Amino acid sequence: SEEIVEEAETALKALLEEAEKGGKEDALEIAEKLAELAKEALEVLLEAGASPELIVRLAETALKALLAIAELGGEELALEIARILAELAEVALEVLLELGASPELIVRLAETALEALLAIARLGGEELALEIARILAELAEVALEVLLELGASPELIKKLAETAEEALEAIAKLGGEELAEEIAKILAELAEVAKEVQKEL
Repeated sequence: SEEIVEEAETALKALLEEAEKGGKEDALEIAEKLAELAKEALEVLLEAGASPELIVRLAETALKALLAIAELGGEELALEIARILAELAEVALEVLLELGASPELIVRLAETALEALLAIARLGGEELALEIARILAELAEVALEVLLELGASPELIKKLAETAEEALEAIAKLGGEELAEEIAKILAELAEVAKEVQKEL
């Protein structure tokens, strides 16, 4: 279990190095290969009954590596890895659900993935930040549903929902009018999901 994390983390760092050495042309193939390796390692830890902290460490290790590639990479590469980063985080949140992880580890992993998306949008242009906001919103709604299936706590749902609230608000200050208008719709959909999760608890 813990040896699976150590070998997986070695590969994630090994791929990250070859992403930095190579140009941005190969950085996307390495980013996709880094997430597929991390996702496959999460399933091995899933069927092995690993502690949820190992799942979070492995997930965050791959989330940081993906973020590092997006930061080094251009504007087009930023949005691509963001999709990869959220897809990998949604897989990880569902493994933590299957294991019945503590709700605090769910928020921890979700905050980590949401902060990385916020960093990618900040480094990106205006049309960049709109798609990140949709990605960020859909990830936060997934994490709210995971907390709903785990009992959670009214303060944890409020904490995660407001973390996504402040993240989306920071994107509104990032771009012009058409972005600030779409953030309001995005904020409404998010607040609607947190409305139902707080209702059923």
